[PDB]
Amino acid sequence: YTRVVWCAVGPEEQKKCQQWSQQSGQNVTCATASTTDDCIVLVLKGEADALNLDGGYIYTAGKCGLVPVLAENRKSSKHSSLDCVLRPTEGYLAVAVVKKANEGLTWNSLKDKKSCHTAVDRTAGWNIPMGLIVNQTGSCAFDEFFSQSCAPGADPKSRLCALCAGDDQGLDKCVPNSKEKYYGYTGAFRCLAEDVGDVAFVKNDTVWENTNGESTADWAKNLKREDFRLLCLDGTRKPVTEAQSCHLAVAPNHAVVSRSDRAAHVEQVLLHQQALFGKNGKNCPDKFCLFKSETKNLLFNDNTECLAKLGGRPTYEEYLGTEYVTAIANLKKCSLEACAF
Ligand SMILES: *[C@@H]1O[C@H](CO)[C@@H](O[C@@H]2O[C@H](CO)[C@@H](O[C@H]3O[C@H](CO)[C@@H](O[C@@H]4O[C@H](CO)[C@@H](O[C@H]5O[C@H](CO)[C@@H](O[C@@H]6O[C@H](CO)[C@@H](O)[C@H](O)[C@@H]6O)[C@H](O)[C@@H]5O)[C@H](O)[C@@H]4O)[C@H](O)[C@@H]3O)[C@H](O)[C@H]2NC(C)=O)[C@H](O)[C@H]1NC(C)=O
Ligand SMILES: *[C@@H]1O[C@H](CO)[C@@H](O[C@@H]2O[C@H](CO)[C@@H](O[C@@H]3O[C@H](CO[C@@H]4O[C@H](CO)[C@@H](O)[C@H](O)[C@@H]4O)[C@@H](O[C@H]4O[C@H](CO)[C@@H](O)[C@H](O)[C@@H]4O)[C@H](O)[C@@H]3O)[C@H](O)[C@H]2NC(C)=O)[C@H](O)[C@H]1NC(C)=O
Ligand SMILES: *[C@@H]1O[C@H](CO)[C@@H](O[C@@H]2O[C@H](CO)[C@@H](O)[C@H](O)[C@H]2NC(C)=O)[C@H](O)[C@H]1NC(C)=O
Ligand SMILES: C[C@@H]1O[C@@H](O)[C@H](O)[C@H](O)[C@H]1O
Ligand SMILES: [Fe+3]
Ligand SMILES: [Zn+2]
Ligand SMILES: [Zn+2]
Repeated sequence: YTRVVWCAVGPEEQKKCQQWSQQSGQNVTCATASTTDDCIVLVLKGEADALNLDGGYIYTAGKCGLVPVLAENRKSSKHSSLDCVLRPTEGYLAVAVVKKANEGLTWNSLKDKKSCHTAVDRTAGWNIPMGLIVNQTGSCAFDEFFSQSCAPGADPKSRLCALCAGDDQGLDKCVPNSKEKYYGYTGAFRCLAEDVGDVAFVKNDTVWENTNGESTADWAKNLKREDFRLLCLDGTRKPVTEAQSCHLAVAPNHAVVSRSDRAAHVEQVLLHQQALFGKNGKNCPDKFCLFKSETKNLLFNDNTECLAKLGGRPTYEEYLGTEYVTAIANLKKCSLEACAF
């Protein structure tokens, strides 16, 4: 009744979820699926209650009647007066990132280069950059723009998966879960850093979190911010310090979603879980921390300070905003109102 079933995507989220479940005295239990879409289907059936979604997936889920419940909020320099839970969310910066050493690569010379995407259907990794590229090219053949990519969730035999690596054993090439080596923000940035691709479509925060000693992960140990450049829409290249003047869009924060009839109960439970396991929680450093997973963004983004109440009790369309929503609608007309399942 007052027990919430979390949906985990893939085996590593399942493991973190199992630890959370144990620590919460089974106030939270876990269902697992191989993809985010499969998790949304579990929620629709009533077999799971909730999961934290990227903006692009909130759009999929919303068309099926799921609703935003609480949003990730990270640290801000403005609005510092208000408590984290009550503070408005700011949104993250979607950016395109290249190596400094790859000279003369600009936004206007991306055609036939190698790209690294978080996953198909995601905001910074897919919807924003491909929407821009479709508009600019006047063509829906975005699968022929780049010579080779890693875009988890695309056909494994296509060029959109050519650069994906799969797991330790080479299995699960291009699956949109953290088994794929180049999945997610961190995976797409790794694909760039290892020089598999020429450009990575990620958010501003990923670059900072994985450079200048901020990670310690073996591939990121020695990465320096100065070795990277952002691509701006005016054809220039800028240091990573200038993302406020050199980004592709501001994205709505990742948010917990649930079935409408469950929303109120999911919200109550999660507010109490973060008091126990969130940033300054009673049990975090000691027993368990909800918002940590060694740079791997499992369940929630590691930079999350708290989950925030929404206010204006927004629908999915209001939460995402009219800007972003019409961008996805236009791109989706390349690949009609209804749930996708
Ligand atoms: C791209 O992504 C990166 C990564 O996410 C991001 O950089 C991070 O941004 C955070 C800032 O928003 C960084 O700050 C945090 O970490 C520092 C560690 O050094 C901590 O140190 C202090 O924290 C205190 C308390 O919060 C700060 O004091 C606050 O209060 C004062 C009141 O006087 C205010 O200062 C003012 O700030 C304004 C606006 O910036 C400035 O113009 C004024 O001149 C004035 O000085 C302000 O409210 C302060 O926050 C104190 O100043 C220190 O910050 C904190 O805990 C802090 O929260 C975080 O470290 C960054 N991460 C990393 C890894 O580098 C980028 O911002 C992002 N870029 C874009 C464009 O979004
Ligand atoms: C790829 O290209 C496509 C096609 O161009 C883009 O889709 C278009 O995006 C436009 C920008 O979002 C969009 O423009 C319209 O803008 C109006 C006005 O926006 C207003 O903002 C005001 C803030 O000052 C605010 O006061 C207003 O309330 C309002 O929000 C929006 O309203 C119009 O629509 C009404 C339709 O009946 C009309 O009555 C009214 O007078 C306005 O004209 C409107 O919703 C819309 O956002 C445009 O509609 C989109 N075009 C098409 C054909 O769909 C994508 O964004 C591009 N992709 C990317 C990633 O950039
Ligand atoms: C699991 O959830 C329960 C229910 O919310 C928590 O126990 C409740 O504690 C509150 C006050 O803190 C009481 O008002 C309720 O009576 C309790 N519920 C019942 C029926 O036991 C409990 O703290 C949670 N446990 C953990 C570790 O998260
Ligand atoms: C936290 C939440 O975030 C967005 O939905 C809006 O900016 C809104 O104003 C705020 O309440
Ligand atoms: Fe995202
Ligand atoms: Zn902007
Ligand atoms: Zn409303």
